[PDB]
Amino acid sequence: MSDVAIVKEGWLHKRGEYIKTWRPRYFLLKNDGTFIGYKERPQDVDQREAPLNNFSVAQCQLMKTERPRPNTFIIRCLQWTTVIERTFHVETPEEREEWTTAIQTVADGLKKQEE
Ligand SMILES: O=P(O)(O)Oc1ccc(OP(=O)(O)O)c(OP(=O)(O)O)c1OP(=O)(O)O
Ligand code: NA
Repeated sequence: MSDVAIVKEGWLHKRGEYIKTWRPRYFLLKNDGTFIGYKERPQDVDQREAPLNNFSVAQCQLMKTERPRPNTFIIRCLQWTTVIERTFHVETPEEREEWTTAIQTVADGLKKQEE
């Protein structure tokens, strides 16, 4: 049960892929590697069951950049059978570190869970 527990949550900007833009999103990282985003913080169970974005951070790559926006981090991960890169930015390097440290820790936990 605590496998589906929330490890970290908060606001961040998700980068456009083919369009230059930053979309505001509220993301929750769960202990089973699920990383889900919403346009606003989910108020209830129903709002939680309808995420706009949903990635798995198992075995991901975590990169940190300052261009074009400072405090940006990139995640290279597997969406089913396709490797994808998603880009996010937060307000401070302190929060970026909280996010990349939380993500890596979860990935390491899933691996060690192959126990
Ligand atoms: O695969 P995801 O990261 O879950 O979703 C994407 C992916 C690509 C999008 O196209 P783009 O507008 O960013 O070029 C894209 O933008 P779009 O579908 O909303 O036009 C995505 O949806 P979202 O960022 O608005 O939630
Ligand atoms: Na689009």
